[PDB]
Amino acid sequence: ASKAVILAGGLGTRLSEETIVKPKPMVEIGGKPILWHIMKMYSVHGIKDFIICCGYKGYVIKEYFANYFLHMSDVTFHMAENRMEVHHKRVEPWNVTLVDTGDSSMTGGRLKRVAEYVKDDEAFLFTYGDGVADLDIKATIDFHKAHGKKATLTATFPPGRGALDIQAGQVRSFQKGDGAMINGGFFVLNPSVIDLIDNDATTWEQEPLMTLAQQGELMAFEHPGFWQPMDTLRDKVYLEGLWEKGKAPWKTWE
Amino acid sequence: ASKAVILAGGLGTRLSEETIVKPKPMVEIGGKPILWHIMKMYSVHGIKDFIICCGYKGYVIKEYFANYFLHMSDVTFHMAENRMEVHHKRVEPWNVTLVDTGDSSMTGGRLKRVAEYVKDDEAFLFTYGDGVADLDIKATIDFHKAHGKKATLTATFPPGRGALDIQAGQVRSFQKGDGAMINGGFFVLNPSVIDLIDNDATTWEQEPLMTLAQQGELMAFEHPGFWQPMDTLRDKVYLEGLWEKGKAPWKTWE
Amino acid sequence: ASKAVILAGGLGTRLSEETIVKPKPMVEIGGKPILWHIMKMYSVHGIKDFIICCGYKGYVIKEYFANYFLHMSDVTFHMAENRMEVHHKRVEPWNVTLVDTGDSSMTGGRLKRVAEYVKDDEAFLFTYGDGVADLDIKATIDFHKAHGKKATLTATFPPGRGALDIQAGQVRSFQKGDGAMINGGFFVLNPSVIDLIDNDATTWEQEPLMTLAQQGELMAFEHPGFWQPMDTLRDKVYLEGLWEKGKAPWKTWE
Amino acid sequence: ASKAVILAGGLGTRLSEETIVKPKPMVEIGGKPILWHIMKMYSVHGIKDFIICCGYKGYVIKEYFANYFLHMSDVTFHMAENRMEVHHKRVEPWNVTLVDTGDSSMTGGRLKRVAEYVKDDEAFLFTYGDGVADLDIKATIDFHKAHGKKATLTATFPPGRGALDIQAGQVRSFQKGDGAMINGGFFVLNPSVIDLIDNDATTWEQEPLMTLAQQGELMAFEHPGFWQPMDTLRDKVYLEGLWEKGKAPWKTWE
Amino acid sequence: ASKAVILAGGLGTRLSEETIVKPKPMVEIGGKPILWHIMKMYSVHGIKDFIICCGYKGYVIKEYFANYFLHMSDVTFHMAENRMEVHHKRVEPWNVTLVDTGDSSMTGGRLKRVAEYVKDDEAFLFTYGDGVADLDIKATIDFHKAHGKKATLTATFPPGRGALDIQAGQVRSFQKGDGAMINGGFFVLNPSVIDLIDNDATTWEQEPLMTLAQQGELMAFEHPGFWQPMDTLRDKVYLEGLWEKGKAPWKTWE
Amino acid sequence: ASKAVILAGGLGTRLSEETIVKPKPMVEIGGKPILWHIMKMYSVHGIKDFIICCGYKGYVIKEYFANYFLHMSDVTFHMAENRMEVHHKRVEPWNVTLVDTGDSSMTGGRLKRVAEYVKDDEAFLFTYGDGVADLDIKATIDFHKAHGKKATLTATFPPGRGALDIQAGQVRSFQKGDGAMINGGFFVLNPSVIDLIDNDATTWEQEPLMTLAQQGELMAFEHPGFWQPMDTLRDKVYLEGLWEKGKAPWKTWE
Ligand SMILES: Nc1ccn([C@@H]2O[C@H](COP(=O)(O)OP(=O)(O)OP(=O)(O)O)[C@@H](O)[C@H]2O)c(=O)n1
Ligand SMILES: Nc1ccn([C@@H]2O[C@H](COP(=O)(O)OP(=O)(O)OP(=O)(O)O)[C@@H](O)[C@H]2O)c(=O)n1
Ligand SMILES: Nc1ccn([C@@H]2O[C@H](COP(=O)(O)OP(=O)(O)OP(=O)(O)O)[C@@H](O)[C@H]2O)c(=O)n1
Ligand SMILES: Nc1ccn([C@@H]2O[C@H](COP(=O)(O)OP(=O)(O)OP(=O)(O)O)[C@@H](O)[C@H]2O)c(=O)n1
Ligand SMILES: Nc1ccn([C@@H]2O[C@H](COP(=O)(O)OP(=O)(O)OP(=O)(O)O)[C@@H](O)[C@H]2O)c(=O)n1
Ligand SMILES: Nc1ccn([C@@H]2O[C@H](COP(=O)(O)OP(=O)(O)OP(=O)(O)O)[C@@H](O)[C@H]2O)c(=O)n1
Ligand SMILES: [Mg+2]
Ligand SMILES: [Mg+2]
Ligand SMILES: [Mg+2]
Ligand SMILES: [Mg+2]
Ligand SMILES: [Mg+2]
Ligand SMILES: [Mg+2]
Ligand SMILES: [Mg+2]
Ligand SMILES: [Mg+2]
Ligand SMILES: [Mg+2]
Ligand SMILES: [Mg+2]
Ligand SMILES: [Mg+2]
Ligand SMILES: [Mg+2]
Ligand code: NI
Ligand code: NI
Ligand code: NI
Ligand code: NI
Ligand code: NI
Ligand code: NI
Repeated sequence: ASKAVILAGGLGTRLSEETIVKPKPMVEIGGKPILWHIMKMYSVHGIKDFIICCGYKGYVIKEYFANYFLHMSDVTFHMAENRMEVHHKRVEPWNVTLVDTGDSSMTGGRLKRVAEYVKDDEAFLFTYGDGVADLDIKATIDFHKAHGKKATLTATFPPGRGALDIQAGQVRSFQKGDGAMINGGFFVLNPSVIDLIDNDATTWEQEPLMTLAQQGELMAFEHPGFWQPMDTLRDKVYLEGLWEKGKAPWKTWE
Repeated sequence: ASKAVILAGGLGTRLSEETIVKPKPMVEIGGKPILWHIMKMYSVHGIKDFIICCGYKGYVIKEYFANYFLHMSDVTFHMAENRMEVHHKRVEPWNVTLVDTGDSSMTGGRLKRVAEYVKDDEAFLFTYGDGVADLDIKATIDFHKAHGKKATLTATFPPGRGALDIQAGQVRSFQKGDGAMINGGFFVLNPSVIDLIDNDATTWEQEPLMTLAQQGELMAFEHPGFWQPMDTLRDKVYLEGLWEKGKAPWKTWE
Repeated sequence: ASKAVILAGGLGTRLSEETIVKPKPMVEIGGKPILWHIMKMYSVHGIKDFIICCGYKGYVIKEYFANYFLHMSDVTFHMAENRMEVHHKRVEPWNVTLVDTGDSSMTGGRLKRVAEYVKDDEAFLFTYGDGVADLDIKATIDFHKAHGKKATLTATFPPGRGALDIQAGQVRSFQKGDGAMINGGFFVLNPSVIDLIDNDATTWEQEPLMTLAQQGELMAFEHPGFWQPMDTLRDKVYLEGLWEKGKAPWKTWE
Repeated sequence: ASKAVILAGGLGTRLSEETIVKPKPMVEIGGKPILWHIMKMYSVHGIKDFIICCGYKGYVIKEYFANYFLHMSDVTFHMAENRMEVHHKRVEPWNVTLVDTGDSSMTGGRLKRVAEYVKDDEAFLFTYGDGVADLDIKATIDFHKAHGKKATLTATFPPGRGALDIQAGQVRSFQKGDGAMINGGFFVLNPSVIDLIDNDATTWEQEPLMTLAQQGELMAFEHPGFWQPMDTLRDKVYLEGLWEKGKAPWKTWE
Repeated sequence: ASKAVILAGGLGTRLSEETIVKPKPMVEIGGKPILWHIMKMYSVHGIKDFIICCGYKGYVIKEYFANYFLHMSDVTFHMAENRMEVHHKRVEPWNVTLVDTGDSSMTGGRLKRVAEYVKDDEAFLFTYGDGVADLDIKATIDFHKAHGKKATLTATFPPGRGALDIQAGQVRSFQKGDGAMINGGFFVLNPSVIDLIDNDATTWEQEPLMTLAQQGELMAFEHPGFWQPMDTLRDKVYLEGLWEKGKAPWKTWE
Repeated sequence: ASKAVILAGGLGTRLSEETIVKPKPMVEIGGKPILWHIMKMYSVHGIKDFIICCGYKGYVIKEYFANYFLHMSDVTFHMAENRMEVHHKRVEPWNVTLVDTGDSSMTGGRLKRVAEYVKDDEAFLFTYGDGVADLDIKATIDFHKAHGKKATLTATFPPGRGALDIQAGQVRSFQKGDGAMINGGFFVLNPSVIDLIDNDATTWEQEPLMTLAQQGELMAFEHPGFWQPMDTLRDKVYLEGLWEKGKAPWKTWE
């Protein structure tokens, strides 16, 4: 397991403020697209080979990687001599495959698209281009191993927009408790699982996932820590804010 | 206890699509402002005396009640004789006090504004102009009674945008469980509680509420049923959809 | 035949610039809602009894008629004595029934709604709240009479956004010619036709109309003259422009 | 001199944020339309008779005055008995004439419209529905008297978005100085001046005013104090802010 | 005749939803800018030399062609070695000249701009960057030949937003008939025609075209088939829809 | 003195119409970003070395310089041979350093960022990426020299949205007069001045500048001529208009 599949084909409707100009994962935190953070999460854990399921506004990502250095460092232009000098040429020990998974495909359909990429894989990683966390991807991987089932997902606690501490009908305090976790993406999967995807129209979180669960083939890796998606403006700002203040839990690297 | 205090002073930022023209509670479900539904929830339970904390775009509510019949029935105009004939003149055994609680006041500040209205009250009811439920307001009231503490709130389950069934690290199914409830408004309160509100700038959900909890003065009425707020467009549509289909749980009346 | 049924329940999507605040027919030309013009077209022809199928933003119309005089004349307020003095109290020998035909109903469904209003009618008139013309409604009526069939529609020439004069493959000039007319609304109808409407979901221009045609029950009254709808901004402006310049063909009255 | 003519027919383009729903002068400060403040400025000085040149979105003003009390006080509805009880019925010793000065008229054209209203007047007052000040309207009036010329305007200092203190090429400090005033509206005028307005298309600030100046018929009343217009959002907020903080210089009354 | 001149300088006002970020012809169908489709229509017919009259947002097109391969295929980045590997490098046997025809120029003015490009041409092709069709460009060309006149245009049937079948005042059915065609662009022209263009301000569809017609120099090539422009959102969606479903008549190639 | 520091990190709030897609200085006049004009102003005066304080949407500038030639000339693509041929390869004898001065930094903070760039400088130039003028930068430079103080700023006359000619209370005419100038940017400065900037949060126009003035270290270079910023749409259009008409005072070059 060394490859990570990342969804980046959505419309970003709930974040049009930005998405009208680019694909929601191309949206930044700390001047860096969220996708990059996520990929930084992987790398930190050994995953340096990615596949990106592009769709709505893909060229944006294409261009991103196509001019990464620029995107990444200061620069000087010696125009008189038509010369470009990037101050910092930082290298990423990555491999990036950008795939047009279709304009109208769903999560399943898209994933199903990039099979060949991970077919012979012992296993591969799959997640959303909208969530960051201080997740221990490795750990997840070994867990998916330990258990041997086709799929592993990361269960997380959600962010709450009025969670309580109630004991004996008495509110003890204003703070999820126990059977209160959700699917935060970060899947560990079996190529074999693609068989579940019927077509482009497939919403991975429907049959595929449901069936797997029903199939006793669905495991949940519990993450108590930091996890946060970005679906709205407030989502951004918050993350933006965390980052400014040197408080980006998800920031597991140098 | 016979009076209900309803907040209607917010900006409705997350629903500007509608709020640019009116106050978020003036937004409708089934052609009726959500406030009306809520008031319909009360009435159904015996509360026919209300106080409305107006603020952002208050005149809208003013006008609403000022021309209710019209708002409510078909009508014929015999213009030649400058005559207006409302088909249906439906009467509400209500009493409505619309109060300008200030343009910049918070939840606490606003409530604090309308004290005089409920000062001599054994107790009064307080909620948000954004949530509907099949709530048994009466029951809550007797519970607040039974317990005698200054405040009662309704604990509810939230609506989830990926809740799981996990047993022994195995995802059993995709569905809150136990210590998974939230504050859904619908408060039963002690006039005495206003003492907690410092000023217009008070966010009721801060000191007042927190202190009450900390004070061992905060009770929680558990509601397992139907509860839904409206903060966004999707929120509306859903509620709109429920309503069309003759599926408005909150609809506890004729 | 003395009653006119006018649709006013649409969303006005293509004219949101205005429709976000009111129902598209409440949009004005010469400071007067387009509906009014249309009703002015009828009156001019003897129709002074109307039924309005309200839906999206109906209260706007309600209010319109409810405060017509105001809407229509200058005014003085002697506030010190809380007195309102409308300069001009112009009377319309009309009768206006405003009916909530539902938020989600279609053209058929809506019409079907207001049956009772025109059931015993020899015949009634039906049109859209979006089109004006120098139409000779009377003439249409007698024609619908002459022919005796259940329905009459007004065939018109459309407005063109690059119509040519081509003879022997040669463009003679830049100017519809012959089998080039459209349905411009302005229907003359048989109560009996409602039987064709299946439900609220009915789009009158589908089965009802089609079936009538197919049924050899559909007649077309040909209008060569002035006809113009308002679906967009440009539509408005144009009409606005026509009006300024004392050039509103549709203006068939004093 | 006892009548004041106030322009309220503009499009409010630079404040669409609000103007899409109402005429810019109907925009509020302290929950009160700016027009009201202005009229409050007059009253404070003895002017209790006004004429309002309506145009873009006039009905809004119509309605405003038509339901002033409501607009102005809290209220209770005894719906069961279809009764409305306004807490505070505050009376204004005013007289208000709302005049449709046309949708497309300019400043001159509009004013020219309401002649009859001030023809026999010794003199009348004329200003914009966008500016507030601690202006001493009386003083202006006596000045216009003292001088006897046809027109008086109020010269004011503008609000600056980087004004300096420069002496001998040295910036002494960051703060208008001397021949640095502008026209802030608040005109004192001679009915006779209308003769200058050619038509609806007249922009008062063009021939009329220019000619008057050129004619040696234009006087300037100098106001050093507080003066502020509202053309943008920031304009509002500022004024809003001033008001909150009990800092509304223009507030010359009880 | 081997060169095609394509207009791409408009503002795209009626499609701002997209045009705010790019020039309307850069808008896509099937992930490909509409311009590309059009050019694909030409190529299919032998035209592989184009001139593009850029204006509003030209750089977008510049960039498009500048990174076509990328725009066109999947890709892999071996960042560690700063390497870019486009999966598919598809070659177009084209030649593309992108010309800034000015920000404010009209159709005539723009065309007039690119004379030199087609001066010595026997003849050249000229059309809009907004329309697709299953047009037989060749055929048109030979027709323009056959006839020898300076200009040929393609006459087409328009798309109708309520076209009827009326015989003897009876609506036979709901479906243009005969002298019902329009100018759908796709012009075949004589360099000589540029002489008609007076300046940048020229709207080709005014004097130039009119004069040609009047001059007995204007021929019309009749196209009964598929023709569709894109001026609005709905226009897109439709085309988008056609394309999905493997139904893009205009798609005359591999 | 040979280096110019130009701010380009703002949000461009008052010009979102354009700024939603790019940084306000990337906005064009005559198809060229305003920054370019400004840099053209410098060059004209001998300044061909620049530093750009990027922030909000910096990549836009990066890309601008990265593909300048393209941005600047017509071009031909010989796609069949994947060849790009820029018609005009115009060289600028410049040097351009693009620096990410931070997303949230202020004017001071940003400048403070690029110290190293001008530390050993006798002196350097500093201005805004929003203003053009027919300024004699050289002259300013020699003046800053002549005087020897740490800072020089350009005092200018502002553009007025109703400036008068008042003598003896009489308005002579409608036209700033004397102690009526403002800070128009175009600073000449002493590296030493950076010591005044406390951090990224510094608004240069606060302590730094104020202190300098207070310090008797602030000189003002008086510019009577043409000066114009671009903060709004109207600002653009005007400048756009000036440019069309061959009337761009600021245009001091070939
Ligand atoms: N058809 C779809 C739907 C989603 N995604 C991806 O799945 C992730 C999560 O989607 P989510 O943010 O919840 O929805 P969006 O499509 O991104 O936008 P919206 O706010 O409209 O739901 C994102 O990386 C999105 O790009 C995708 O590639 N294809
Ligand atoms: N200062 C405030 C804040 C809120 N409310 C009321 O409190 C309820 C819940 O507020 P909520 O919907 O969560 O926030 P809003 O202010 O309504 O709008 P936004 O989306 O911007 O949060 C609503 O009845 C709102 O009118 C209020 O009267 N005054
Ligand atoms: N469900 C519907 C659809 C239309 N209409 C009415 O039918 C007429 C013509 O509709 P049209 O203007 O073509 O569509 P709209 O609904 O008005 O708006 P849109 O631009 O989104 O098509 C209008 O009087 C509209 O109010 C209606 O009452 N109910
Ligand atoms: N044709 C016009 C123009 C202006 N006014 C009035 O003149 C005043 C000042 O106009 P101003 O605010 O400067 O312009 P607006 O028309 O209001 O809007 P915009 O921002 O588009 O300039 C306002 O009371 C406006 O209502 C008017 O009645 N008729
Ligand atoms: N001054 C103009 C006008 C139009 N066109 C081009 O002519 C074609 C047809 O124009 P049309 O779509 O009808 O108008 P647009 O300018 O594109 O936009 P709008 O909706 O505002 O009319 C398009 O390729 C447009 O780019 C152009 O180059 N220059
Ligand atoms: N934090 C800031 C503020 C301003 N600037 C730059 O300072 C100049 C002048 O700023 P101004 O136009 O007045 O404000 P903006 O930030 O550009 O936008 P807004 O309209 O929101 O004020 C511009 O070159 C802007 O890019 C900057 O780099 N950083
Ligand atoms: Mg989604
Ligand atoms: Mg998401
Ligand atoms: Mg809130
Ligand atoms: Mg809420
Ligand atoms: Mg419709
Ligand atoms: Mg229509
Ligand atoms: Mg104006
Ligand atoms: Mg103004
Ligand atoms: Mg056009
Ligand atoms: Mg077009
Ligand atoms: Mg700024
Ligand atoms: Mg500025
Ligand atoms: Ni270098
Ligand atoms: Ni009656
Ligand atoms: Ni009177
Ligand atoms: Ni009472
Ligand atoms: Ni490779
Ligand atoms: Ni070449």
